Amino acid sequence: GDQRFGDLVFRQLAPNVWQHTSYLDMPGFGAVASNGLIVRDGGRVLVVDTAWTDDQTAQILNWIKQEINLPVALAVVTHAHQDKMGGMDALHAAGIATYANALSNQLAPQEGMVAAQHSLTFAANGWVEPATAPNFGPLKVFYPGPGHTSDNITVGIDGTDIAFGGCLIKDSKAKSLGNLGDADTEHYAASARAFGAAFPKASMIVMSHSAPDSRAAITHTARMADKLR
Ligand SMILES: Cc1c(CP(=O)(O)O)c2ccc(N3CCCC3)cc2n(CC2CCCC2)c1=O
Ligand SMILES: [Zn+2]
Ligand SMILES: [Zn+2]
Repeated sequence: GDQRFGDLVFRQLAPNVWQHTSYLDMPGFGAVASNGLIVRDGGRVLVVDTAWTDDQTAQILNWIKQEINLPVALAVVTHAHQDKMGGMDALHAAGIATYANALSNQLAPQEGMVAAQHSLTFAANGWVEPATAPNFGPLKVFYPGPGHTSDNITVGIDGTDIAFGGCLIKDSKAKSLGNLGDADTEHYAASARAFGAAFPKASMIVMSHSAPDSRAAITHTARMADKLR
C-alpha cells in the first residue's frame, strides 16, 4: 500500500505509524531510497529522520498536514548523514523541536549537516537518559554502540511491534553493508545485536534502504557484520 505524494512515497505500517520514503539521484549508482517514520501520539505527530533534502522534508510536513492534520511536536534523527539529517532546516523553519545524539550534533557541521536544537545522552546500558528525550511518549530511543557510524541510534514504538535500526540494519537478503567509510569495523556486529536485544518484542524491523523485514534482517546484518571481525 504505497501512497505517492510528489516525489515521496508513504506506507502505513500500523494504525498510528507510517514509513516516509525520499529519493536522491546519486551519480552512477542510481536513485537511492531512504526511509524514516511518522508516529501519531494522541493529538500530535512525532517524526523519525528527515528526507535527503529540505524540499523533500517540507513535503513530509505537507503530507502530515493533509493526511493527519495535527502539530508535529518533535523530530529525532538517527545519525549525522544527509539521508537522516539532510532536511533539518525545513523542520526548524516549521518551528519543530529537533533531537539527535549529542555526537550527531557535534559531527553535524563537519558532515555538512545542520545540528538538531537538542542533544540526547545515553546511560552505560545505551537507553536515552529520559531528561534528554522529554515528551517522546511512545518513542523508545536506544544507542546500540558504534556501527554504520559512531553516532547511530535506534527507535522502538511502544504499543507496536515495530523497531527502527536506521542505516545500521540491512534487510535479510542484503548483499553488502553498503557505505562503511565512517563505520566502526570492530563493534558493528555487537551493536547490530544490541539493537535486537533492546527491542526483543519487535516483529517488524524498519530500516533506511529496504521495505520493512522480519527479525531475520538483524541476525543477517549481525552475521554479515561478523565477517568484519
Ligand atoms: C552518505 C552516503 C550514503 C547514505 P548512507 O547509506 O551511508 O547513510 C549512500 C547510500 C547508498 C549508496 N549506494 C546505494 C547502492 C549501493 C551504494 C551510496 C551512498 N554513499 C556513497 C556515494 C557518495 C557520493 C558517490 C557515492 C554515501 O556517501
Ligand atoms: Zn549514514
Ligand atoms: Zn543510509
